Amino acid sequence: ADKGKCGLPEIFDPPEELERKVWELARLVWQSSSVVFHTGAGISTASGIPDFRGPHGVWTMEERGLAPKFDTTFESARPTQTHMALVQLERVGLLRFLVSQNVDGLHVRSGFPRDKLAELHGNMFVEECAKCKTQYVRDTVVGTMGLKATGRLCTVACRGELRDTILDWEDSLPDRDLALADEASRNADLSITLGTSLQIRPSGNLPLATKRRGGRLVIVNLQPTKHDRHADLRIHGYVDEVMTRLMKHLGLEIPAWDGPRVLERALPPLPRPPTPKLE
Amino acid sequence: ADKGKCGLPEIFDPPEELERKVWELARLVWQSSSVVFHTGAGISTASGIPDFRGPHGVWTMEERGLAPKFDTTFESARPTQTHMALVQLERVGLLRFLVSQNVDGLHVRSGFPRDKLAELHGNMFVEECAKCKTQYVRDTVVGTMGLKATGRLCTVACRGELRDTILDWEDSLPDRDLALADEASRNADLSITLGTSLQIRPSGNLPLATKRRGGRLVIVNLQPTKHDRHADLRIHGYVDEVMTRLMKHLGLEIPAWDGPRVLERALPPLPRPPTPKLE
Amino acid sequence: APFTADKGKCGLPEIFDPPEELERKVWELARLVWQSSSVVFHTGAGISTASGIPDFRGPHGVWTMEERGLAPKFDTTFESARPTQTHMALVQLERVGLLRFLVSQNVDGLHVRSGFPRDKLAELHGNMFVEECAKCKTQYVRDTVVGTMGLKATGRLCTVACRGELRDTILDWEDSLPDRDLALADEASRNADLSITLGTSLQIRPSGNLPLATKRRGGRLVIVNLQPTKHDRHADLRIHGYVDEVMTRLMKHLGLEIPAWDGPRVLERALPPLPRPPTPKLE
Amino acid sequence: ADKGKCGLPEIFDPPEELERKVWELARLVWQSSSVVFHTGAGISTASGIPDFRGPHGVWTMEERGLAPKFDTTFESARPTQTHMALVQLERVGLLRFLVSQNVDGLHVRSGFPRDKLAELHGNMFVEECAKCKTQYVRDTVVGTMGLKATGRLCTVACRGELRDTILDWEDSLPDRDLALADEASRNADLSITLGTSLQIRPSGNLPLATKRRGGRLVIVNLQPTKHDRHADLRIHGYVDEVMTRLMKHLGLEIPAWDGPRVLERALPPLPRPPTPKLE
Amino acid sequence: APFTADKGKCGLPEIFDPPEELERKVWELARLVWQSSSVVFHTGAGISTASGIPDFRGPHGVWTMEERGLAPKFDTTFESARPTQTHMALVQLERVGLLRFLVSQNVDGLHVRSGFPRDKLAELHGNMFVEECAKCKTQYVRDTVVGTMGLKATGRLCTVACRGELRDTILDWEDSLPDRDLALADEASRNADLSITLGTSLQIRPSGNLPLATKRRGGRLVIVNLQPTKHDRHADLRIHGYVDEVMTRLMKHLGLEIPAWDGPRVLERALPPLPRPPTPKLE
Amino acid sequence: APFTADKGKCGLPEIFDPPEELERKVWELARLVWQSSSVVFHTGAGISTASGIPDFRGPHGVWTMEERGLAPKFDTTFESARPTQTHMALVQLERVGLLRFLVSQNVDGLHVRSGFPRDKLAELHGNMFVEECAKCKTQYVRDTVVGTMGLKATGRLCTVACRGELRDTILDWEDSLPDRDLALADEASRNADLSITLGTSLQIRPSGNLPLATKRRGGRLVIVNLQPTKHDRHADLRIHGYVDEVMTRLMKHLGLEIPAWDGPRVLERALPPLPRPPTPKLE
Ligand SMILES: Nc1ncnc2c1ncn2[C@@H]1O[C@H](COP(=O)(O)OP(=O)(O)OC[C@H]2O[C@H](O)[C@H](O)[C@@H]2O)[C@@H](O)[C@H]1O
Ligand SMILES: Nc1ncnc2c1ncn2[C@@H]1O[C@H](COP(=O)(O)OP(=O)(O)OC[C@H]2O[C@H](O)[C@H](O)[C@@H]2O)[C@@H](O)[C@H]1O
Ligand SMILES: Nc1ncnc2c1ncn2[C@@H]1O[C@H](COP(=O)(O)OP(=O)(O)OC[C@H]2O[C@H](O)[C@H](O)[C@@H]2O)[C@@H](O)[C@H]1O
Ligand SMILES: Nc1ncnc2c1ncn2[C@@H]1O[C@H](COP(=O)(O)OP(=O)(O)OC[C@H]2O[C@H](O)[C@H](O)[C@@H]2O)[C@@H](O)[C@H]1O
Ligand SMILES: Nc1ncnc2c1ncn2[C@@H]1O[C@H](COP(=O)(O)OP(=O)(O)OC[C@H]2O[C@H](O)[C@H](O)[C@@H]2O)[C@@H](O)[C@H]1O
Ligand SMILES: Nc1ncnc2c1ncn2[C@@H]1O[C@H](COP(=O)(O)OP(=O)(O)OC[C@H]2O[C@H](O)[C@H](O)[C@@H]2O)[C@@H](O)[C@H]1O
Ligand SMILES: NC(=O)c1ccc(C(=O)NOCc2ccc(Sc3ccc(N)cc3)c(C(F)(F)F)c2)cc1
Ligand SMILES: NC(=O)c1ccc(C(=O)NOCc2ccc(Sc3ccc(N)cc3)c(C(F)(F)F)c2)cc1
Ligand SMILES: NC(=O)c1ccc(C(=O)NOCc2ccc(Sc3ccc(N)cc3)c(C(F)(F)F)c2)cc1
Ligand SMILES: NC(=O)c1ccc(C(=O)NOCc2ccc(Sc3ccc(N)cc3)c(C(F)(F)F)c2)cc1
Ligand SMILES: [Zn+2]
Ligand SMILES: [Zn+2]
Ligand SMILES: [Zn+2]
Ligand SMILES: [Zn+2]
Ligand SMILES: [Zn+2]
Ligand SMILES: [Zn+2]
Repeated sequence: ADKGKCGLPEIFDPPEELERKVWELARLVWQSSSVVFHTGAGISTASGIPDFRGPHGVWTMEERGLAPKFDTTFESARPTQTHMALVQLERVGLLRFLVSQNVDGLHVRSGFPRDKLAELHGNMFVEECAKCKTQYVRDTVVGTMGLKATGRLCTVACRGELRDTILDWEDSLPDRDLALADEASRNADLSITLGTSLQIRPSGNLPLATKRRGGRLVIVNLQPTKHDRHADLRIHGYVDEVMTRLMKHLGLEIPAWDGPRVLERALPPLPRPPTPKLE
Repeated sequence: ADKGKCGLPEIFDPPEELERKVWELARLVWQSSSVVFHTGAGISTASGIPDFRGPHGVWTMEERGLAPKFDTTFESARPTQTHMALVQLERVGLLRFLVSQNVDGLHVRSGFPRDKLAELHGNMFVEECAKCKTQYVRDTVVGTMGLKATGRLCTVACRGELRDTILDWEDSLPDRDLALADEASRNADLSITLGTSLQIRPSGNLPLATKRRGGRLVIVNLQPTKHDRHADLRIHGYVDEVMTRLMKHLGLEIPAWDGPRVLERALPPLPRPPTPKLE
Repeated sequence: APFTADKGKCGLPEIFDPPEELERKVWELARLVWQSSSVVFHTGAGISTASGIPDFRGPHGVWTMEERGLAPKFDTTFESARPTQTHMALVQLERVGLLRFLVSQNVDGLHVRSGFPRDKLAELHGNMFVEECAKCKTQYVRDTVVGTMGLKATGRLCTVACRGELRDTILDWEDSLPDRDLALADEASRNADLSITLGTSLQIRPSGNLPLATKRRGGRLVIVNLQPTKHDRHADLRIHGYVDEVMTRLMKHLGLEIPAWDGPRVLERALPPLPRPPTPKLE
Repeated sequence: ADKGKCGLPEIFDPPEELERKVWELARLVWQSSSVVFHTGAGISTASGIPDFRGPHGVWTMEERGLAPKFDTTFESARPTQTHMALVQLERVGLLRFLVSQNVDGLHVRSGFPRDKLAELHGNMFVEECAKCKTQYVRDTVVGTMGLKATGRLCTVACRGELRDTILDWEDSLPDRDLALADEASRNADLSITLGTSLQIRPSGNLPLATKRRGGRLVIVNLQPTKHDRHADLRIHGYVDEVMTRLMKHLGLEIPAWDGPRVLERALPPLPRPPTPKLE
Repeated sequence: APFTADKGKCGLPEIFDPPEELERKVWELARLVWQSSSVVFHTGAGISTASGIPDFRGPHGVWTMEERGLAPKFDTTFESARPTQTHMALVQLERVGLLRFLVSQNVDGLHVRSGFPRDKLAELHGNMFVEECAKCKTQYVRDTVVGTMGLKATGRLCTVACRGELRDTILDWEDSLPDRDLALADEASRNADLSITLGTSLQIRPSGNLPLATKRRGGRLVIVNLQPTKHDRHADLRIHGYVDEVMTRLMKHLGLEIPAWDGPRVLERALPPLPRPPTPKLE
Repeated sequence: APFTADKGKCGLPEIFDPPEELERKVWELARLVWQSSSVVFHTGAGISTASGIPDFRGPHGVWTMEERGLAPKFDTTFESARPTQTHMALVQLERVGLLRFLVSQNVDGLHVRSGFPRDKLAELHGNMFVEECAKCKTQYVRDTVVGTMGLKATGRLCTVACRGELRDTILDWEDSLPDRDLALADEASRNADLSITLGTSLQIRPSGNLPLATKRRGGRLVIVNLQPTKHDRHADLRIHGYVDEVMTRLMKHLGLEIPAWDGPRVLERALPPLPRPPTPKLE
C-alpha cells in the first residue's frame, strides 16, 4: 500500500502571522459566492482520534513499529469545535459543500446535512443494502471493513445483504459522492482544506479543481501537504484555533452538540451578519 | 345508535412483559419506513376527558344511568404526554400520518401539522364555510354538533354560513380526511392504534388495511378491541407509560406544550438519533 | 377503625359559576394576590383529577364510588402521572415570591415531582414516593411508589454513613400528622394575610381548618372548588370552577407564564425570588 | 424640493378610545386573509432616529433654522418593539408583505425576510453592482447618497462599480420593489400604515390601492396624514404602544433581537394561536 | 422656587471623538474594568434618549428647549419605553459581578423595569412608578406612573397587614435626597476604585459630585457623555460618543452578551455572580 | 532535582473491560452514587486526553515518551482546548448536589474554564492560567497561560487597591502543595463516603493517597483508569475504560444531561443545588 510521506515535521505560524492569515481567510469567505471545505483526519485529532501521517499518525507509528493511540472510541468521540463550526457555516449559507476523507462518522453525527456532504472513503457507522442501495446510519460502528457482509439484512418494504461502506486499498470511490465532490469543487470560487495532507488521489486533488477558472485555494494544516505550491494562503496551526478565530471574525457562534443526530437534508439558510466593506 | 360493547374489563400487562413489548414496538418503529398512528378517546383520558366505552366511559355510564365526568373543559384541557410524543415523532420524520376519531381538538392544539392529520369525526373547535369550504380553527368550542349553523359567517375576500364539523350518528365521514386516512393506512408498513376500541366502521377498520401487502399492526389499549386477533403485538397499559418508554428507547425527548397553537403544514424532519443494529 | 372511619360528606352536587361571574371572581383573586404580603395555598385531591387521579369525595371520588358499590378509575399510574397546569402555576408563583407556603393533603407526590421546593411544602398526609429511616429520620424521595401504607416497614434499609428500617410516610386513619409539617403549616397559616384553597372539601381535621387560622387578625380566605366545602361561609371569595381554568386565568392577569415540566425532579430548598411584573394601581 | 406639510400638531386618542381601536385592529387582522403593512420614519423615532415632518422632524427643524437630533448612529440603532412585532407577524403568517419608505436599514437588520419587504427609498447599508445588479447588505452605512459610486467593486464570480441605493429627490423608485409593493397593495384585504404622513407619491398612495375591490385601510400616526378621510380606522398614538397591545390581543410574543442579521427568504409560517369567534 | 430654580448650563455643544480615538478609548475603558475590584456606574438622562425620552440639558433637552420657548419631544410614554442596550449592558455587568453599585439620577423607572437589582441601585431623584407609605415607608413598584410629583398624596392607601397614605417619590427642587439611597451611593462611591459616568452632565449637587469621591485614595474616574460635564478636568478618561455604541463595544471586549429584555420586571435582591470570561494579561 | 526526579511507573499496559462487564460496572457505580451522601472526585491527566492533551504515564504520556527518546504530541494548545464530556459531567454533578468536592492534579486549567465552582475545587499542582500576588495572595485567572513554571515572577504586578509581584502557580518537583487546597482536599476525602478517581495513576504523594482516606471509617473507593494504578487493591470497584464512555453512561443512568460549554468561564462560588431526579429503590 502506497502510504506516501509520513511524519514530516510540523510548522507553526507565529501568533501575529497566524492572526493576520485568519483575517485574510475571513476576507475570502466574505468575498466568495461558493465555498467548499475538504476535511481529513487532522480535524478529528483534537477529539482523541489519531491521524494517518502526523507525528503519532497510524502510518507514522507503524513505520516505527509503534501503535496508533485512541483517547476515545468511535462511538464516544465528540465532534470538535471545527466540526461544529462547519455545521454553523452550512446553516447560515456560507458553506456550499463539504468533502471528507474521514470514515470516523463525526460530520454526520455532528448534525451536518448528508445531502451537502461527500464521504469519499465511507462511514464506519453506515451499512448499505447490496440490492436496493438503501443506507442505514447506525448508533455503533457496523463491524467490518472493505465492503464485506455485516451479517444484517435490509428492512425496506427486500431482505438484501447489508455491507460496510469502508473502501479497502484497491476499492474505487463511490461514483455519486465523487461526482458530487468533483462538481462542487469545479464550481467553488473558494476551496479550504482542513487537516488533510492531500496525498490521496483523487480526494487530495479535488481542491486543485477549484483553481481552474480562477478559484482560490486555502490549505490549513500543521505539516506540508502535496499541493502547498498551488495555495493562495497556507495556515500552519491547530484547525480548532483557526476556525474559532474565523467564526469570531464572521460574527458566528459555534453551536452546542446535542449528541449524535442524523440530518438527511439541508434547510434554507438561517439569518447571518451583514458583510464588512472590503478594500 | 349502535354503541357496541361498553365497559369490558381492563387488562394490565405485568411490568416485565410490558417493558419487553415496548422494546418490540421500538424495534418495529426502527425497522419501518411508513408508520401511521390511529388515536381514539383513550389518549385524552389522562387530561380529564372521559372516553366512550371504558369503565367510566360516556356510553358505559349512560347504560348504567350515570353521567360521564369531565375533570377539565375542552378549552382548558392540555395535551397528554402521548399527544406531545406524537408531535415529536412527526417532527423527526418517524410518523408518516395520524388518523384520529377524537373531536376534542387536542392534536391540532398540540401543534401537530394539520396536513398530516385526519380528524375522521370532526373537531369541536373547527367551523367550516358551507359554500367556499374554508375552515376556521377557533380558540373556544364552536357551539353546535351535527353540521348545523353556528351563527357566524365566512370572512374570506363571501359571507357563507359557518357550520360545526361534528358528525351526528347518521352523518357520512368527510371524504378528503377518509381518503387521506385510507391512503396512508394502505401504504403504511406499521399501524399503531392508541386508546381506541376500534368498534366504529370504517375508522376502526383502517388499521387492518395496513395488514394487506404485509404491514404490521400494533394495538395499545387497556380493554380488548374489535381486532385483537389481527395484531402482531397488543400492549395492555396506559398509553402515556407506553409512549414515554417508547420515546426513551428511541432517544427522543417529549417537547414542551407552548399552549394552543395551529400548524397548517409539516416541515422537513429535524435531526434524529442514528438507528440500533437489529438481529 | 378503617372500615367504620367517618369519610364525611361524599358526592355533593357540583357548582359551576357562569362565565361572566367566573371571569370577575378570577380578577378579584388577582387583586387579593397583588394586595397581599403573605399568600399560603392549601391543596387537595381536586388539583390532580385533570392528570387522571380520582379525588376522594367528588362525584367519581374513591369514597363516593365505594358508597355506591363502584370502583374509582385511574387514567394513569402514580409514576406516569404529570403535574397539572395548577401544579406548575404553584411552582412559578413560589419562584417569583408570590407564594409564601404550600400546604397539601395529597399523597400523590406530584408537588415534589413538579420541582416545588420541599422546604416550602407541608405534606400533611405523607407522600407515596417518600420513605423515612425509623432510626435517624432521613427521608428518601424514590422514583417509584414505596410499596406500603400506614408507616410500615418497606423492606429497604438506611444508607446514611446507619442501616435503619425504612418506613412509608402514608398516615393510616388513627395516625397523628407529622409534627414539623403541621407546625410549619399552622405557622404559615396564622401569619398569612391571604389563604387560597384549591380542590379540597376541607372536611379533614386539622388539615381542613388551617385555612381558617388566616381569618384571625383579618386574613382573607379564598376557596376554589367545584363542590361546597366545610368552610364556604368563612370565605371572602368562593370560585366554583375547574382549578386549571382559574389558575391559567389568574397567571394571565399576573403576567406570569406557567413553566414547562422537565419530568420528575426533587428540589430540597427554595431560591431567592425571580423577577416579577410590577403591581397594578388598586383604588 | 416639495417637503409638504411639516410640524402639524400631534393627536393623542384618550386611553379608553385607544384601547377600543386596538381591539378593532385585532378584529381586522383576525378577519383578513392578506395583510400588508406600510412603514415610515415614525416607527424608528423610539430608537433615536428623528422623522422628517414630526415636531422635531428633519424638515420641520430645517424650516425653523434648527437641526434634526440623532440619539444614536445608524449602526448602533436597535429595532423598536414595532420592528420586532412585524418580524413575528410575518413569521406566524399574519403579514403578507411589508412596504417601507425608511432608508434606516432596521427592517433588514431586525431579521425581516427581504423577499417580503419593499424598501421604496433604498437602504443606507445596501450597495448594488451597476452591471450585474448584485446587492450587498453591509455592516456599516455605505458612505454616499443619490446612486453614486461608493468606491468598492463587485466580487461575484466581474469587478462592477458598486453604488449606494439612496434615491435623490428626482430619482425614480426601483421598479421591482415598486411593482412588488403595488402588487401586494392591490391584493391586500387590509393595509395598516405605521408612522408615515403618506405625503410622498407614489409610496403614500399605495395603501389607497387596498381600498379598491373593498380592502380596509388602518392609519396609525400621531399627526394627520394625507389620506385620513379614506381610512376605516385611524389610531392616534405611539406605534410601540399600539403594536404591543395588538400583539397581546393576538396572543403573540415580540421576539428578542439577536443583533444585526440578514434573512434573504421567508420560511413557512410558525404555529399561531387559534382565532376568536367574531360577531 | 421652581420658576427661578438654577437649571445650570443647557445646550452646550456636542463633541464626537473620531472613530480611531473612540475605538482606542473603549479599549482603555475595558482595561480599567479588568484592572478594577470595585466598579460603580453613575447614570443620568443621556442613557434613556435612545428609547425616546429626551434629556434635561442636551440640544433638545427639557430645560434647553424651555430656554428657547420650545417643547421637548417624547417618542414614547414612560410605560411603553424599553430599556436601551446600555440599560441591559448594566444588568449583565451586575449579574457577572463586574458592577458593584449603580447610582442613577433618572426618574424614568427603566433601571428597575430592566430587571436591575434594587438592593444595588440608588435612585437619587426617585422613580415615577414607585409610591411609598408615609406611615410604614413600604414602597410599591407600579406598572403605570403613579400620577403626582413632589412627594404628594397619590390617592392610594398602604395594604401591609396599615392603611397609610401613599405618596410619589419624585423630589421637588427644594426636597432633600432620600438618606438611605444617598448614604449607599456615597459609600459605594468612596469605596469604588473605578467610577464610570454615563449620560449625565454632573451639574447637580450632590448627585454629580459622588463620582469625584472615587478620585480620593487614588480611584479612577471615566466620563461617557456627548457634551462637556462639570467635572471633565478630574476624569482619567472622557469618551465623547453615544453610550449605546461605547457600551456595545465595551461588552464585546469583555466577551459578554447583552441579555434580552423580557418586558417589565422588578428584582428586589442581587444573586451571587454568574460565570464570566477569564481576564486578559495586562502589561 | 528535576532530571533525576522519580517519574514512577510509565507506559504500563492498558486494560479494557469487555462490554458486558463494562455495562455492569457503570450500573454499580450509579448504585454507589445513589447510596452515598458525600461523593468526592479525584481527577488527573487521563480526563483531558480526549481533548488533545497527552497524559504523563500513558502509552504516549509525556514521561513515557521521554523514556523512549520520543516527544509527546499536543492536538491543541492549552488556550484552544475544550473541556471533555467528563469535565462537563463533573460540572452538572456539582450543580445538582451529587458531587461534594473535586480534587485535581491537572495544571491544564480546564476544570476552571469548564465553569466548575473554584470554592469546590482543589488544584493540587496549580493552574497554568492562574498567577498569584506574592504580597497579598490575590489570584488572577487569565485567558492565556501565564508564561512561567515553578512559582517564578511572570512580569505582571498586582492591581488590588498593592503592586505586588505576580508569580505562576505551577509547583516544581521540590515545591510543597498549597496548604489550603491540600487541607480542603484532605478534609473532603476523610468525610467522603464515596471517592471516585478518573484518569489518574495515583502514583504521586500525597495527591494519589487522598482517595485512600475515604476507605477509613468504611468509605468506598472507585478507580476509573485504562492502566493499573498504585492503589488498585484498595478499590471496591475498578473500571478499565475511556472516562468519556464511563461518565456518559453514568449520567444516562442518573437521568442527567451533560450541559453545553459556553466557552471559557470562571465561577468563584457554588450555588444551591438544582433539582435532580428522585432516587431508585435499591434492595
Ligand atoms: N489539529 C490539527 N490541526 C491542523 N492540522 C492537523 C491537526 N492534526 C493533524 N493535522 C495534520 O493533518 C494532516 C492529516 O493528514 P493524513 O493523516 O494524511 O490524513 P488524510 O485525511 O489527509 O488522509 C486521507 C486518507 O489516507 C488514509 O490512507 C485514509 O484512507 C484517509 O482517509 C497531517 O498533515 C497533520 O499534520
Ligand atoms: N390511558 C389509556 N391508555 C390506554 N387505553 C386507554 C386509556 N384510557 C382509555 N383507554 C381505552 O381506550 C379505548 C377507547 O375506546 P372508545 O371509548 O370506544 O373510544 P374510540 O375513540 O375508540 O371511539 C370512537 C368513536 O366512538 C364514539 O361513538 C365517538 O364517535 C368516538 O369518536 C377503550 O377501549 C379504553 O379501554
Ligand atoms: N378539576 C377540579 N377543579 C376544581 N375542583 C375540583 C376538581 N376536581 C375535584 N374538585 C373538587 O375537589 C374536592 C376534593 O375534595 P376531596 O375529594 O374530599 O379531597 P381532599 O384532598 O379534600 O381530601 C382530604 C383527605 O381525605 C381523604 O380521606 C384523604 O386522606 C385526603 O388527604 C372536591 O370537593 C371536588 O369537588
Ligand atoms: N412613535 C410614533 N408613533 C406614531 N407616529 C409617529 C411616531 N413618531 C413619529 N410619528 C409620526 O410619523 C410620521 C412620519 O412622517 P414623515 O416624517 O413624513 O416620514 P415618512 O416616512 O412618512 O416620509 C416619507 C419620505 O419623505 C422623506 O422625504 C423621506 O424620503 C422619507 O422616506 C409623522 O406624521 C409623525 O407624526
Ligand atoms: N445617547 C447619548 N449618548 C451619550 N451621551 C448622551 C446621549 N444623550 C444625551 N447625552 C448626554 O447626556 C447628558 C445628560 O445630562 P442632563 O440632560 O443634564 O441630565 P442629568 O441626568 O445629568 O440631569 C440631572 C438632573 O437634573 C435635572 O434637573 C433632573 O433632576 C435630573 O435628575 C448631556 O450632557 C447629553 O450630552
Ligand atoms: N481517555 C482516558 N480514559 C481513561 N483513562 C485514561 C484516559 N487517558 C489516559 N488514561 C489514564 O490516565 C492515567 C493518568 O495517569 P498519569 O498520566 O500518571 O497522570 P496523573 O494526573 O495521575 O499524574 C500526576 C502528576 O504527575 C505528573 O508528574 C504531574 O505532576 C501530574 O500532576 C493513566 O494511568 C492512563 O491510563
Ligand atoms: N391526589 C391524591 O393525593 C390521591 C388521590 C387518590 C388516591 C388513591 O386512590 N390512592 O389509594 C389510597 C386508598 C385507596 C383505597 C382504599 S380502601 C382499601 C382498604 C383496604 C385495602 N386492603 C384496600 C383498599 C384506601 C384506604 F385508606 F381505605 F385503605 C386508600 C391517592 C392519592
Ligand atoms: N429615519 C429617518 O427619518 C431618517 C432621518 C434622516 C436621515 C438622513 O440622514 N438622511 O439625509 C437627510 C438629510 C440630512 C441632513 C441634511 S442637512 C446637511 C447634510 C450634510 C452636511 N454636511 C450639512 C448639512 C439634509 C438636507 F436636506 F437638509 F440637506 C438631509 C435618514 C433617515
Ligand atoms: N430619563 C429621565 O429620568 C427623564 C427625562 C425626562 C423627564 C421628563 O421630561 N419628565 O417630566 C419632568 C418635568 C417636565 C417638565 C417640568 S416644567 C413644569 C412645571 C410646572 C408644571 N405644572 C408643568 C411643567 C418639570 C418641572 F420640574 F419643572 F416641574 C418636570 C423625566 C425623566
Ligand atoms: N492535563 C494536564 O494537566 C497536563 C498534561 C500535560 C501537560 C504538559 O505536557 N505540560 O508541560 C509540562 C512539562 C512538559 C515537559 C517537561 S520536561 C522539560 C524540562 C525542562 C525544560 N526546560 C523543558 C522541558 C516538564 C518538566 F516538568 F519536566 F519540566 C513539564 C500539562 C498538563
Ligand atoms: Zn435493500
Ligand atoms: Zn366561505
Ligand atoms: Zn437512618
Ligand atoms: Zn456585479
Ligand atoms: Zn404602610
Ligand atoms: Zn497583591
